[PDB]
Amino acid sequence: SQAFQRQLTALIGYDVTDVSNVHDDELEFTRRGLVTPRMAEVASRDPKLYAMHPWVTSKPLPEYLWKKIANNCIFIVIHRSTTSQTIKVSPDDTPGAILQSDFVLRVCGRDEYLVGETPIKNFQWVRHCLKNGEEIHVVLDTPPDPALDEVRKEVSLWDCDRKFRVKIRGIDIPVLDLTVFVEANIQHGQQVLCQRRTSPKPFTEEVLWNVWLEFSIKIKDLPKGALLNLQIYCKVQLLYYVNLLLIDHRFLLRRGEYVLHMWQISSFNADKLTSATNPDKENSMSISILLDPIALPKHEMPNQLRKQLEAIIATDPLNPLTAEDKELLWHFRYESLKHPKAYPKLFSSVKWGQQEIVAKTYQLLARREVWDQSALDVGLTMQLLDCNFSDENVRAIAVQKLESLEDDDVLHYLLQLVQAVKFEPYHDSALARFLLKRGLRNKRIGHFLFWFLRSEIAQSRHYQQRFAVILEAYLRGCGTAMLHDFTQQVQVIEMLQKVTLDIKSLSAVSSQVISQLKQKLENLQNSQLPESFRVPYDPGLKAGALAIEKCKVMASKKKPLWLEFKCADPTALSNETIGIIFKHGDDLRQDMLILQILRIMESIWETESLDLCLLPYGCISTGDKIGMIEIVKDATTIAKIQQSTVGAFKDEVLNHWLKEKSPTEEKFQAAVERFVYSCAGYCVATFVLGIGDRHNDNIMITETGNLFHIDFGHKERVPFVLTPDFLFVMGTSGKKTSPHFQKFQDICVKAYLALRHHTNLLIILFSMMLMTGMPQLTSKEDIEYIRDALTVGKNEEDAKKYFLDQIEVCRDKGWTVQFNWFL
Ligand SMILES: C[C@H](Nc1ncnc(N)c1C#N)c1nc2ccc(F)cc2n1-c1cccc(S(C)(=O)=O)c1
Repeated sequence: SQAFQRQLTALIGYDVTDVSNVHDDELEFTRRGLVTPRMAEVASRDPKLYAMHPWVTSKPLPEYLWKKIANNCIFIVIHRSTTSQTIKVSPDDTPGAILQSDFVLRVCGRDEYLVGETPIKNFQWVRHCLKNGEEIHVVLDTPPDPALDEVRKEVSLWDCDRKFRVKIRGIDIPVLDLTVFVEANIQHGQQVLCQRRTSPKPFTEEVLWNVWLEFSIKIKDLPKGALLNLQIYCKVQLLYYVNLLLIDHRFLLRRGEYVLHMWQISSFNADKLTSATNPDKENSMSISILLDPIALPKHEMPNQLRKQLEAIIATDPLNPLTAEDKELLWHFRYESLKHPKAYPKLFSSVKWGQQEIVAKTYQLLARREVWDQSALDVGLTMQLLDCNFSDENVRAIAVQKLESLEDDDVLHYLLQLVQAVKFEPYHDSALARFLLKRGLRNKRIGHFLFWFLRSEIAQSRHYQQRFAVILEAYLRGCGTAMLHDFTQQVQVIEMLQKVTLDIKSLSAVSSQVISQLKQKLENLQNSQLPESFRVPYDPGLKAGALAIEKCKVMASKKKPLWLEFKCADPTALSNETIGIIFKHGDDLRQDMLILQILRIMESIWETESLDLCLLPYGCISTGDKIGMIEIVKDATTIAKIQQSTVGAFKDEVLNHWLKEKSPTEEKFQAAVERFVYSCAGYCVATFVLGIGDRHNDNIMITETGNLFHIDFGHKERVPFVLTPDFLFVMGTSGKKTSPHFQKFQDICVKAYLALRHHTNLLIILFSMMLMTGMPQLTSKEDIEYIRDALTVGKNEEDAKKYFLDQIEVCRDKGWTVQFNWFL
């Protein structure tokens, strides 16, 4: 009975049933509350399509992938057992229309199927074969049994004019001179509604006050999701913070005694918002407070002015609203309501500390015919789920829009939707439930949901309880088959993690350890490494037996395991191993975010028939400074190409490294073409994200020319890497204009203005990136970089003049920054 809950725990990596670190029942309330959305989505999903999870897209096929087809014909090799016939098919042919031309077509080597009522041009696997120029090897197979996916069954607030007040009894710490004072903030979003300090006392390991801080706000004017934020300052400096939701999950005003264990500091940072209290009771500072059945209820213009308003609606998400701007938006409430783009600013004009105002806000929300009718803008939808909005109804209108996204687009934004849960005031939310049901409706979304949630639970004390509850809610309806898969995957990576860590210690980069490594690996082949497991970063591929011959450790400072496995699938029509790098040392939650932004940029370019052959490899964080990376085959760093032929830099090297790895001049030109696309993409992307000034041992190239940056987890400068050896391949010497170098420039400018057609989307994604995954780089100035980088305000023409100049700044500096590193 209860051994299943213990199964869920080791799967989750946290004990959801625990109550050692709560001061109310919100987490347990959210467990009981999430049962409905689960049972709905479980009961409504097609068990057969759920079992085969056909990964399909409704987008148009781009112009570049069109001209790779031979007129309404595609070859599709079907396999029986030994023999295999090869059919002509029309892009618009359904999987059924190919079958006649029950059983089901499965892709060879993978747990991936081609089924359902969409044309074969709308399966991603077929767009993957078309992109790389490969042949669609399917295999007539029996459908997988839906039995296998079975699930194991289971006084009014507005009548109170009293000013709100909180008694600060004191703070205690078991171990620490200066003086110290508590600051108590009533908050809503990042907005501070009302502030009150204590008098400064001496900072001993206990400090009492017994003081009532009376706030100017009234109990009736407190809005749901209002945080009492408590902060300890000691010329001042913030040392410890904690929060407490003044209005609870039942809409009740929060009463009584609280001893809250606080978080230390090492600033817009998503950790500063959490309702969680420090679980480390022994080392942590605590504060002691007192609050004293009060429940919350629930319910044309001048020409010049129109222009001023439209000018405000037209500005970027990061452009600050003045009081003048706000008062304008609010007064012309119903004109602002006509423009979906105004909504973020409009709701940033609301005075949330004033009952009557919020009342009118909810009135205005009831008349949102234009919003509901508008075309989904993820950019706009994202802004309403960020840290500037803590109102359920505002945030629910955002989650409304997300409902319309096809599964393929959920996948695109899943990581950042998951991180958006860090900005929710309450454990139960539209957003959490949206993630929950979309995860249970689709095994691919659910797979990655599981890892994304698990990444955070494993290493964020600030949010591991919330995500833990949401994860359990997923696990209790995913199906017995997936529970078994996750259990496998967790077991496998726990083994491999141990091996990785133990081996890191054994050096201060010797090759005598190589045998000690291959020892542990060989001696883990039998117990308890299973004979198959899903690759967590690509749930298509199952991996079976190791290849202990090929497994190595790097001449490095962090000794990552280069591992390779055999594919457990016999129908796999290839000899390629599945490669995985296990690394400790870097925090890969930053690499996940950057890589996901990269895939987002690709799909953007897809809307403008552009392709820049980015290589955003799989990467999954799994624990404290530890995770896996997909191995990109046939690849090497730009530094090693220099260190082999020089040991100290030279221009030529790259080109005859390419040419030597190109078998026929035929292909070699396909490589240098690939290099111009790849190079431009990574220059565009890295300038925008402000991670372009990289040290060439962090940039890689395949044997087919594809360039790609790596290790994103990390004087005079350079906006991106466009070194002479890159230029050499293009065919330009100091100052020239090669046929390819102009094409590079051409692509860069096309791609750069292409990103700018989604400024808002990128701004919001980038802001969220910094706030939820990168604790160090979180200030207005840090965030506003991407405004500058995207040259907000500037016209397309000036923007091209801006980017091309940047290219020149790199040209101007050649090898400087690269060399300057060695010092
Ligand atoms: C730096 C490179 N990174 C990647 N390599 C392949 N695929 C990737 N996705 C990455 C990344 N990121 C790398 N990481 C390694 C970890 C262990 C190991 F034994 C080797 C590793 N390499 C690597 C790969 C090729 C060549 C070299 S080398 C000979 O040191 O220049 C190192």
